[PDB]
This record gives sequence, structure tokens and C-alpha cells, in this order.
Amino acid sequence: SSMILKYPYRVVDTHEKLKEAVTSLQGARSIALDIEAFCTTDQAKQLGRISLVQACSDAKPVVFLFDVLTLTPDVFVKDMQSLLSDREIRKLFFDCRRDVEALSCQLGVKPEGVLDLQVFFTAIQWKLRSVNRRSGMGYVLKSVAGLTRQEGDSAVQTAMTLGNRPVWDIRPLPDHFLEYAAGDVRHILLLSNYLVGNKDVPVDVVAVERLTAQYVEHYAVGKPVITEADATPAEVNRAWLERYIGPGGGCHFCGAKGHTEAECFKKQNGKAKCSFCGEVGHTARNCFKKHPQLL
Ligand SMILES: Nc1ncnc2c1ncn2[C@@H]1O[C@H](COP(=O)(O)O)[C@@H](O)[C@H]1O
Ligand SMILES: [Mn+2]
Ligand SMILES: [Mn+2]
Ligand SMILES: [Zn+2]
Ligand SMILES: [Zn+2]
Repeated sequence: SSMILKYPYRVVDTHEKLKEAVTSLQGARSIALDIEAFCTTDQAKQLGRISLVQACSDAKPVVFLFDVLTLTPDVFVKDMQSLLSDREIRKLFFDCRRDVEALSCQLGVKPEGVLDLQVFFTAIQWKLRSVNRRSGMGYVLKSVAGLTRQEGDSAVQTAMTLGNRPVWDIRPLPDHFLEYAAGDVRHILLLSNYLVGNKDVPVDVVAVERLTAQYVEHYAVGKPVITEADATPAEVNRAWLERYIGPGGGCHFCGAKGHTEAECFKKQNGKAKCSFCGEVGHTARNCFKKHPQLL
């Protein structure tokens, strides 16, 4: 699965290349998606103009970078909409809210069969700790796969953070912009191997598909979305978490919300440590080394 991180990118910027990419993605079971958009100077909620859509599936070891700007939304949608609409093909996102709004407003398509892995992580946190906070991809990759995420080129990130120019409008795109764009979908598809079809994961994939579908419905309405689904940008609607995931959990050792027993201070600090030999698990009064007359 760390093979996914070495998938090279192909730029899909012609009608011919688009048919080929579409043919390959049609054979997939899961497709990780992302959007790179023109930076908004204003810094309002919606993504700016779609520049690239990035796709990486379990059907081929490759990241497609669809140059929507060059192809035009019209040509892109003609060939991609049935695949986007096909609920039998899982679309994997990391925070789908804005991406879905953009697909709806700018391309006229609503994706079906969507799974939001940022929402998946929060659902796990809800189930175990009563935490409805959203985590960045870095934190999630670390916590779930033990991977330190290789950041993208700092020029790209800096240009974007300044917010005074579009950034993603230049053509051709330099190589380091393309490599930046390909980053997220590889991480998304990698991450889905740890979350989907894994019995160590305490939430059902279908419950998260159902929570994801609330986000798709809220954000794919053909127009800019005014009222947000979540109380603040960095969390997940608690009422939706109760509905699709169930009641929030907490620490089985001390009863408090916010942590599990493996992270409980009181559980670790409460365990017997031998004052004589140092080993956790017995007291001194039961220590074979301190008292050999117990052998
Ligand atoms: N630091 C940033 N400052 C401004 N816009 C950003 C920034 N990061 C991302 N964006 C915008 O959001 C899009 C999605 O980025 P990402 O969520 O990494 O896939 C980018 O293509 C930009 O349009
Ligand atoms: Mn994104
Ligand atoms: Mn991205
Ligand atoms: Zn505790
Ligand atoms: Zn001892």
C-alpha cells in the first residue's frame, strides 16, 4: 500500500487522453478525488475556478491530473459525469464540503457513492472519545498509518497563502505544481486501505457513507451554500454524528469523555509498579527478588 505514494502523475489535457483516463477509471472500485482551484483573493468560503481535478484509483497505478482549465468544464463533464454519478464506484475525499459545492456549481454534477475520510476519522473520534473535531491530513496520516506526510513545495504553499493572485491559472504548470497537486489523492487512496475493510476500525463504512451523503446533499444544491452544516469549520455536526454513528464514547477506566483508557493518566499512574525492582505488574510485598522466600 505504500506503493501508492510512488504512483507517477499523468497530465490529462486533451480529448484523446481524457477518453483513456475515463476508460481506466471506469474499471475501478474506489477513486480518490481532489480539486485544485484558483485562489480567492477575498478568501470567501467557495473554491475559485476549477483548474485541475486529480484522480487516483485502485484500477491503475497512476494519478490523473485533469486540466479542466484546458479541456473546459464542458468537455470534462461530457466524459466524466456517468462515472461521477455511478454510486457503485466509491469516490474518496478528504473534506468534501467545498469540493462538492464546486462540482455542483461549476460543473453541474453531483457525485454519488461518496466517502469522506476526514469525516471517517472524526467519526472514529466521536465513537471513542465524544470528539467532533476535524483533523488535518497530516495528523490523520500519522495517527492512522504512522506516516509522516511529505509536504509539498513551499513556494506553492506560500503563493497560495498570500491569496493575492490565482496561482493555478498559469499554463503550462511547472513540474513542482503538478507534483503538489498529485499529493493529496495518493494520501487519500493510501488512507482508505487503513479505514475501509478493517475490523480494527470501530465504525462501519456504511454509517460513514450515510454521514458523507448528508454532506453531499447539503453542499450540492446548484448554487453557493450560505448556511454551513457544521457549527464551526473545523468540526462535524453533532446531531449528524448521533444519528449515523450513535452515542459518543469515553474512557472506560475513569468515565470521562475526550480520551480512551489506553491514553488514561489515571489508569497508567494507578497500575502497580514494584518499588524494589521497578517492573509494572506487582508490588514490592509480592516481589520474588525482594522476597525469595516466595519461590
Ligand atoms: N493556504 C491556502 N490559501 C489559500 N487558498 C488555499 C490554500 N490551500 C488551499 N487553497 C485553495 O483550496 C484548494 C484545495 O486545496 P486542498 O484542500 O489541499 O486540496 C486549492 O486549490 C486552493 O484554491
Ligand atoms: Mn482538497
Ligand atoms: Mn489538494
Ligand atoms: Zn480516563
Ligand atoms: Zn519487583
